[PDB]
Amino acid sequence: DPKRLYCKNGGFFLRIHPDGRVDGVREKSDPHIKLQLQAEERGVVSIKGVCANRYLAMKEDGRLLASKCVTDECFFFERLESNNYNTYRSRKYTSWYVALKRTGQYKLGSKTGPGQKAILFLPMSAKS
Repeated sequence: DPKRLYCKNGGFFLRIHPDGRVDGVREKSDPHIKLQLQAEERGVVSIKGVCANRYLAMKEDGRLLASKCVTDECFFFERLESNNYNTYRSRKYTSWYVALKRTGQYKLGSKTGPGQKAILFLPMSAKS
């Protein structure tokens, strides 16, 4: 059920703090990297931090944060690209993707686009 989102750009797992803060971590042991990907509509998902009990949201300024409740900003188009990596594109801000920098900090949505390694993720099983 619970997955971990491994980013190709540095090998960071997307982390959601109980705080609402979003970042990346390389440690498989981190309790805040276990995510629940729920289908809404065919090919649309919401991303929940199991432990944080919050939903990933993208703001109109490209910020990444985690919300206590589900809003129009918590829906993403989940796509299996040619390379077998998944991309998560904001349903509201249709040009922006969830992305992580090779630093472990998230990348502003407004700076993302196709061809970038930052937007590539590999959903893995949460069995460390």
